[PDB]
Amino acid sequence: EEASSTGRNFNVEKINGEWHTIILASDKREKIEDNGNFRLFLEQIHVLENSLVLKFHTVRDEECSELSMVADKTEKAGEYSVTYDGFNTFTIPKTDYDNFLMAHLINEKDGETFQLMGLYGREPDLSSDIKERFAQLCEEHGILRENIIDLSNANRCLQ
Repeated sequence: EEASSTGRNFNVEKINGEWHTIILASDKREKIEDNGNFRLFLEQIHVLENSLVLKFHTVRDEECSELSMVADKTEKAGEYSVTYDGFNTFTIPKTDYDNFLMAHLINEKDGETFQLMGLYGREPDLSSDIKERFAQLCEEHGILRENIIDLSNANRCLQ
């Protein structure tokens, strides 16, 4: 089963649990490159009534640091907002709950705006068919293919 958070059949409770960052993409590549504030490895999603708790790890020189975020429902359906390196709003254009989840985020940091697309998997990797579907979605949002970073084999953190 597939659905979008903005759609009518979304079941947010179903995205609860462990996840992994598979691919990140942004129209501002630096944001997702080494040490970029958005090169975040998602590990867990806790579903609350009007919010989402996102648990990540950031990587700086083969060393992880746990980072938490609280995403609150905005006034738009299936949309969440969180303050982090600016003002962020995101939706989940597509997920099948038990395998992949695609998130689309828009960040505003007084002045400039940038888009981020994220592909997450219940397992540390996803099929090529899914990664391609994600790639096509990135393109529809104006994100160049060369700005899509596959972090599947990013065996980060193990100094």
